[PDB]
Amino acid sequence: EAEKLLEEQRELMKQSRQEAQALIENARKLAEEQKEQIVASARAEAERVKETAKKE
Repeated sequence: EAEKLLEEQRELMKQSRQEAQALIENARKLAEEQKEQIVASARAEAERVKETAKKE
């Protein structure tokens, strides 16, 4: 029984490791998207400021 538990634990550990690598990869992707959005938002603000200055 102990030996079986060990095999399952090893398999479980492998699955967990795969998920973690996958989780990290997903986070990297999500983080890139947030940065892109913030950058886009910043660009928009700059554009608005420029337009405002011209109008003034």
